[PDB]
Amino acid sequence: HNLHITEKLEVLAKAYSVQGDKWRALGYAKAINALKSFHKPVTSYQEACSIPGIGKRMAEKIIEILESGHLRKLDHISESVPVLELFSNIWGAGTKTAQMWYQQGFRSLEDIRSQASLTTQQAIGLKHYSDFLERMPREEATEIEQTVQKAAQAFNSGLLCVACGSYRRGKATCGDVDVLITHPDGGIFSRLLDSLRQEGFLTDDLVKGETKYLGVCRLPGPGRRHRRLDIIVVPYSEFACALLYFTGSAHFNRSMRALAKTKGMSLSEHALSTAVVRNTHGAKVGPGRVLPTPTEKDVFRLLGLPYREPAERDW
DNA sequence: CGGCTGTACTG
DNA sequence: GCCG
DNA sequence: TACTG
DNA sequence: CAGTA
Ligand SMILES: Nc1ncnc2c1ncn2[C@H]1C[C@H](O)[C@@H](COP(=O)(O)CP(=O)(O)OP(=O)(O)O)O1
Ligand SMILES: [Cl-]
Ligand SMILES: [Mg+2]
Ligand SMILES: [Mn+2]
Ligand code: NA
Ligand code: NA
Repeated sequence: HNLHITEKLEVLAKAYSVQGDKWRALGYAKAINALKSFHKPVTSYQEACSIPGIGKRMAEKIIEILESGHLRKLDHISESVPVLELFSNIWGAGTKTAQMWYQQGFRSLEDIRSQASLTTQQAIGLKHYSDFLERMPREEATEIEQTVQKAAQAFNSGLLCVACGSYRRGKATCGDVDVLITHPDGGIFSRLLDSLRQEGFLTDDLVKGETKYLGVCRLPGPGRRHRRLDIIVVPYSEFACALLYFTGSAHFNRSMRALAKTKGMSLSEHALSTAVVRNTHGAKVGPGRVLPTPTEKDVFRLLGLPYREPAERDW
């Protein structure tokens, strides 16, 4: 962690991101990670250009920060940016929505609350604005997972319940709880949610689909905060690909999916497929065929990769 | 030049 | 923004 | 119980 | 969270 040139660069990345330049923001993201994991502080332009993810433009910015301790770009960042960031931290509102609100003269959450027309998701996002920005301690994630497990167990179906996401990767704090539920390959979802809602445990629903639920829960007692809860239900046949997907991290999933693509394969939460047919844009023409993947290890093996424990997937 | 993951949900 |  | 899928 | 040992 030997490079606080990244603190200035992170400012630019978020600015680009909220203003909608997604790929330039991606470029900075990668450059920032590269510098974060570099063993030593970077003193050199040729040393800088040695790092994958750091090109001439990035290198020029490294040299400028070393020379002046400042970044000329940061000073010229649009004054709309802090407001765009405030708005896009509302769950359900992204860059397009934040920009529209800003164009329309909104400047604070008070403005949004009184004059803005919110979708149902954004209204819930706004009501829990601060809570959605907080991470919980690992132990509280445990209690939430166990609450879902007990509800699932009570149906005496074949339900298996596993906590994924950052929890399964062993993190000390969690932004939400991501729970995977599997049923024998042979309405279960809706009954379960009804159980959790009857207990007073589920307090708001953001998304309810056939495959995924995203919502808000709160444990009993004083000093409790509303916490985000994601639940996915998949057939047992898809277990390993679903566990791999939901375990992440997002960056890890993207790298592994990118590798699969170079191999003429495709990886999603449903399956690993081979002999996939893609056009000149890398867009899928035809689906190829599904490879058997009984465990996570099989996916790595079929990709020609060494296994990584969830702890080693946090990227 | 042009990709940078691949899916689900909403209205 | 970077890189193939 | 400690771990996998 | 059911199964494995
Ligand atoms: N953009 C993306 N592309 C592909 N896969 C993605 C993804 N975003 C999330 N995922 C997958 C992996 C996450 O670990 C998992 C949960 O996504 P998440 O939004 O809960 C982030 P997590 O890794 O759990 O950390 P935390 O902040 O919640 O504590 O879903
Ligand atoms: Cl997916
Ligand atoms: Mg999570
Ligand atoms: Mn989540
Ligand atoms: Na480089
Ligand atoms: Na948002």
